[PDB]
Amino acid sequence: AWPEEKNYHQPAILNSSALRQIAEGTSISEMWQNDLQPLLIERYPGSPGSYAARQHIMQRIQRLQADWVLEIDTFLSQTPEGERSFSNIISTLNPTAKRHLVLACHYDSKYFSHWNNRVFVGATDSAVPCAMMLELARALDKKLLSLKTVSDSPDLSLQLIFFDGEEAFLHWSPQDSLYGSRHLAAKMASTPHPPGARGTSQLHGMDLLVLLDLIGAPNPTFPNFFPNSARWFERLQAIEHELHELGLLKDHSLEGRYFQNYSYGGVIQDDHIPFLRRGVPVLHLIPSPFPEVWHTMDDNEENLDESTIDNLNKILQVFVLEYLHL
Ligand SMILES: COc1ccc(NC(=S)NCCCn2ccnc2)cc1OC
Ligand SMILES: [Cl-]
Ligand SMILES: [Zn+2]
Repeated sequence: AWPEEKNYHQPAILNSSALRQIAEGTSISEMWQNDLQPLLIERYPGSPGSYAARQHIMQRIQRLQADWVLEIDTFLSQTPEGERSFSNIISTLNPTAKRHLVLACHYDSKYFSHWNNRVFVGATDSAVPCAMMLELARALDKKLLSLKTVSDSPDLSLQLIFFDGEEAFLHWSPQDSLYGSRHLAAKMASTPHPPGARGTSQLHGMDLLVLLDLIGAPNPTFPNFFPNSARWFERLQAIEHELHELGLLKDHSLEGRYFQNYSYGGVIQDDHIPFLRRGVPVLHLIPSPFPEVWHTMDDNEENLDESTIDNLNKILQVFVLEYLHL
């Protein structure tokens, strides 16, 4: 019955003083300089930047005190440009814990031939989501380090996934997109979890996949996409509302709130799809509408909004602590 524990799992909700501490514990300027700026480079698969992006994400995780276990899931696949190597980065606390909350984004940038003297760096898409995950790891390090301590009083921890090869090379289709995610979901589906078990796979182990994409533009609006994760999306609305009311958000009004009551009339393709189709519950933190700059050379650092990202960092960090009971 352990694979059903996720259906009954409740948050341990932070009080006001805890919320203030979380809000004070994250640094948007430190993220900007140390986590975000190095990723703002061309990083399509096999490019020098793909290698540098990968190294940057690993080193940043390595310096932290929490007991993160890193693994590079490297594979080859045919593409419209010929065979390419892809590498998902998986960073895991407590890898033998039966359950994990999983946060994810893609670290590859879409390939574009250079227009004027300009290159596409996918600032919202998804360098900012990567940086937010790294800042989350750093900001919560002391709290996460406590998961190293084994206790009677759930068998639940945290995993981060930075997918390679989310983007189409040429034209989005089932076969030219989601190379990293289709590979990893397939592997996890085939892999026993916990080790030695019968029946259960690493996908049963995924409580919830929180997939960040297209984050960093001002005034984003996120639909509540899926009934099976609606209660968790509702927690994000309430965290946002509470942080607002306590004066812990910046340049944020109730009218301009991010997390919306409405859903979306269509299906958005992204890295969650190969997990969702195999039954994993997904919280897809991608906005509708997409950033105005989407898939334009304008998806760049100048067009990011610092306050928005700092606000969303606070809300995500609170969510994660509440989910993990920390
Ligand atoms: C410009 O607005 C949109 C364009 C297309 C879609 N539909 C789909 S299926 N998009 C999949 C995007 C995959 N991806 C994510 C990041 N980089 C690429 C929805 C849009 O606004 C709701
Ligand atoms: Cl739209
Ligand atoms: Zn994209």
